[PDB]
Amino acid sequence: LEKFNVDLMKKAGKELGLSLSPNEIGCTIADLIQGQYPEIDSKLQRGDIITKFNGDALEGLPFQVCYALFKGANGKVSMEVTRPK
Amino acid sequence: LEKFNVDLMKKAGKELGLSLSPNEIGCTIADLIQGQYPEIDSKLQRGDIITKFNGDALEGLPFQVCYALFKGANGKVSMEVTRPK
Amino acid sequence: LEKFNVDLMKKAGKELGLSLSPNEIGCTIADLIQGQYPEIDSKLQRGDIITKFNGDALEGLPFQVCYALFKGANGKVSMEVTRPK
Amino acid sequence: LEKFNVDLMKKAGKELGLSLSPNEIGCTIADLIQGQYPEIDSKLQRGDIITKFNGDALEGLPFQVCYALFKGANGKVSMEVTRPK
Repeated sequence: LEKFNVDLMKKAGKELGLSLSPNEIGCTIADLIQGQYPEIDSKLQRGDIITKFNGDALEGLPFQVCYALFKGANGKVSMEVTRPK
Repeated sequence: LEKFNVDLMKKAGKELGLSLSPNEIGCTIADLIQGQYPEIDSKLQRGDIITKFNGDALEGLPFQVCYALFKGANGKVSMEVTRPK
Repeated sequence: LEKFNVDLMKKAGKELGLSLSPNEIGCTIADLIQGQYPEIDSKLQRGDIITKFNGDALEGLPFQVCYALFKGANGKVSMEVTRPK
Repeated sequence: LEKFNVDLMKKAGKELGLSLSPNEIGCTIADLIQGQYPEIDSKLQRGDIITKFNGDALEGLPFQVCYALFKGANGKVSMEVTRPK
């Protein structure tokens, strides 16, 4: 159960390229567009679960949060992630 | 200030047509499409703040929840609203 | 000097695919990703200038607005556009 | 409530590291990266509201301006800030 962090500087013109879906403990990465950020391409994989983003714990929040997690994202982007089996 | 509730039944393929933005106590209705739902044309206006959606209080949630508040919402939509003066 | 409107229902999972840059009277479409929305693919072209979005006139605003015009976009998306020569 | 100003000189390739969200009177600093700029480490905290940036008052501007407020900002960055209690 590897738990790690993903930290990057978001650029206004580059979307993170991540598609999420609700999960019991956060937001699962259901899909990922390769080539957006090196920090993502070097660490993240489908199935990994984002448990917190910029200080907010994502477990237990309305499921809609996952579908808009990165909307309005700017500057600092800090994620705590967990990878299932 | 006025506080009221809005309840409507979503029809498949008929979006609510509301565009929201973050507010201290919820999600402000920044823009709207006239003619989508009678319940909306009858009780909602730009500037109104949705404070609770389908049982979930919106104050305190990450601001981005306002960007996909209606995703996955089928059946009866229940909103609690506050209207400034 | 054709002036027209672009109206669509944004889907949480589909970005508009538009890249803007500052313009004297609004935000110019410097780049466009084909295949996102039919309303865009059937009307918009590079060089067209967005002069207003969801009730806000874009002329005279800080240039940064154009670089974040669609961040947080949800539900109703209504644009007024002008096409140069 | 406290009101103060923050002035710093951006260095090429060194992002400010601030992440903002919409606020009634400006752009709230939702998160931040410690160690980017001494001026930031010395006077800014989460919850502070940037009310004016490089001469532009932020209250009244489309809420999305908070999502790319620092793009194109090179040289001296000047901010007016309000801090709740």
